Amino acid sequence: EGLDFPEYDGVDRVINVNAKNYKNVFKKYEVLALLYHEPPEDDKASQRQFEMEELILELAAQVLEDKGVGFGLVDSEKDAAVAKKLGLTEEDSIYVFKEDEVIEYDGEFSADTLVEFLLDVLEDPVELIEGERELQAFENIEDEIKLIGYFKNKDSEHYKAFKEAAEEFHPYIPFFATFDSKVAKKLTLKLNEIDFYEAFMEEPVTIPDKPNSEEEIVNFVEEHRRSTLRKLKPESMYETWEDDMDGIHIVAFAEEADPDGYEFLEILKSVAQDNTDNPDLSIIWIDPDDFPLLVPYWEKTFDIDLSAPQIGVVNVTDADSVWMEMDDEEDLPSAEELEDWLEDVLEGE
Ligand SMILES: *[C@@H]1O[C@H](CO)[C@@H](O[C@@H]2O[C@H](CO)[C@@H](O)[C@H](O)[C@H]2NC(C)=O)[C@H](O)[C@H]1NC(C)=O
Ligand SMILES: [Ca+2]
Ligand SMILES: [Ca+2]
Ligand SMILES: [Ca+2]
Ligand SMILES: [Ca+2]
Ligand code: NA
Ligand code: NA
Repeated sequence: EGLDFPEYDGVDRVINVNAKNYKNVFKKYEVLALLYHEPPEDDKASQRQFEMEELILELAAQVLEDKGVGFGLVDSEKDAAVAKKLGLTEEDSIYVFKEDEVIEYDGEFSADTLVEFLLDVLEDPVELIEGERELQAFENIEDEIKLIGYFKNKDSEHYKAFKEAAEEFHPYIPFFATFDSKVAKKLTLKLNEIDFYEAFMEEPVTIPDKPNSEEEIVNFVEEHRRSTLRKLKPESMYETWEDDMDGIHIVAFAEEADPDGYEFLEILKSVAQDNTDNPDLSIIWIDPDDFPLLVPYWEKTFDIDLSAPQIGVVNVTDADSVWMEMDDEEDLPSAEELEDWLEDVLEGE
């Protein structure tokens, strides 16, 4: 007869954002998530799809109520003028506002993913490294791009530029700073130097021409936005998938928590490292564990067993694909064999 776990309470919290209330809504919340959607269609199916999306927002709204995150709906017809002023263009899409930044969310429309994302948005844009714990944590990041700069202190003109740049990419690309010469030494940073670490790469590339303006940093990050090996992540999956390489993606499935999946991931990292300067190569790593609801679809569509590592090439137009044969009674292919296979497949078609 104990206390129940928290449950969705069925109380409506998602705001109908309109001409009359939108200014007040913005004032009330530090972070605001707005779904820009189309007016109700006549067909039951469309209505049910919208009903689901709105309830997903309700769940997130309940979870994040105490943290001052607000959720709202902007109707492209009824609220056309609000959309105009706020720059809402993308049909049935989520926009996130924090102070003077808009984020055009391009990730999974699930309560889990949205809540984690908005919790990340709430955080300060630069992570400072002081302790050994924090430095170690920084060093252990590999599945995303990361930047680290060394500056005199928070009042350095060059640190402020770095923070402005950080805000432009927040919370997708973590920006770290240190003001401690001992930390800078371990990181091999000179004062005002910023090191850019491509995902899954051991060695950073230093942003040239320090000290760097906000624009120099932003330009550099944009030019280096696509890592040679990048992970499909729920928070960013649509942006990653839509960034195809001339109509195809090389896709690798590997369950990191599995011995074979782990070994395969290490091989993919070697392939990446050996081809890092090749701008025509990007491989998407998908860990099936991250996307339980898509595994049946992938297994059916690609005709593969996702309990084993896989690598293939996928046509983004129609999901046509080809997958490398690997005998699970022998060792996984070496990096050289993977590259050879990719060459064979990509030269022919
Ligand atoms: C990816 O798949 C699509 C088919 O869904 C291919 O597009 C077609 O290509 C053929 C020639 O092979 C054309 O005759 C059709 O008009 C195309 N249909 C379209 C564009 O919808 C496309 O070639 C494939 N990309 C590859 C193989 O790299
Ligand atoms: Ca509205
Ligand atoms: Ca250095
Ligand atoms: Ca400069
Ligand atoms: Ca690279
Ligand atoms: Na992040
Ligand atoms: Na295509």
